Amino acid sequence: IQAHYDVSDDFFALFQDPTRTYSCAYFEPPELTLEEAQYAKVDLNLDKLDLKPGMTLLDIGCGWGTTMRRAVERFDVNVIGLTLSKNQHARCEQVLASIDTNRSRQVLLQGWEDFAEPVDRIVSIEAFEHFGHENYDDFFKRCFNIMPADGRMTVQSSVSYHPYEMAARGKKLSFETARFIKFIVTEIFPGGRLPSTEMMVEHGEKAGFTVPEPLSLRPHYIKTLRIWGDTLQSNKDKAIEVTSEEVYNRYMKYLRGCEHYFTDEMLDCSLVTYLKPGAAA
Ligand SMILES: O=Cc1ccc2cccc(O)c2n1
Ligand SMILES: [Cl-]
Ligand SMILES: [Cl-]
Ligand SMILES: [Cl-]
Repeated sequence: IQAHYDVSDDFFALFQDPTRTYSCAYFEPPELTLEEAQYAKVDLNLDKLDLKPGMTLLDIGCGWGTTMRRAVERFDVNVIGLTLSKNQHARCEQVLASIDTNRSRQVLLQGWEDFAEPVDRIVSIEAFEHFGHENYDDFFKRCFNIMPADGRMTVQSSVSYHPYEMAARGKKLSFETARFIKFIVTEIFPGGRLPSTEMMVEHGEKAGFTVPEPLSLRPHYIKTLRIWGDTLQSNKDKAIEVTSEEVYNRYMKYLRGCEHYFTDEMLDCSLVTYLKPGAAA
């Protein structure tokens, strides 16, 4: 049933930047191109992890390998990537083999559940919404236990508010936003579940992590979703013939919809840092 919502990588290519990054860009400075801003977002994440030469970085949901490659090139670190996409696995192996380094580069076709190797630092960019509510305790325990005393993790995730907080903005918008979230979790990311920032923070604390004030990327996702929407819209004919009018309509609704609800502050995007007790000052 969810398989009906499986879409070819070719489609995403028609609205994403050349890196094919499927997550919030970081427009600092404001007038970066989408491509440059996707690199700036990778740097935002990596710059919080206190990476030193010879450390191993684990990337949970390593995508097309852009984060891992930047990490090797900027920080001279070993990398391990986890992905569930064969196509992403293939791309990543070739991206990493392409790098002129002596550092260990490994990509694994598996989830974090199956990963139990010591690593120094963890990065996870918009993979966490594709886990499940009941999995969050196990995820933070795993991350805590596989890292040394000075371990750090960043998790970037799209975020909803608890029904109670949404009701604070009036019942009309709340029920309306609840149904749009349902649509995303059914047809865009089937079986997904949007966490709250509060959940991301408190599950981290329960596992023993120090969690500073999460960074909001709301304004950067608005700009990202606007460019994605405009780009998909300009490639409508091309997009339709690669999939269907059904799929184009679905994704235009997704992109225009998120832009709207991010603007109305019924959705957020959180970059949460998790510091182990022995993390550097
Ligand atoms: O060969 C096709 C292909 C597949 C994945 C990609 C990811 C990022 C950039 C690219 O050009 C890609 N090209
Ligand atoms: Cl899909
Ligand atoms: Cl994709
Ligand atoms: Cl464990």
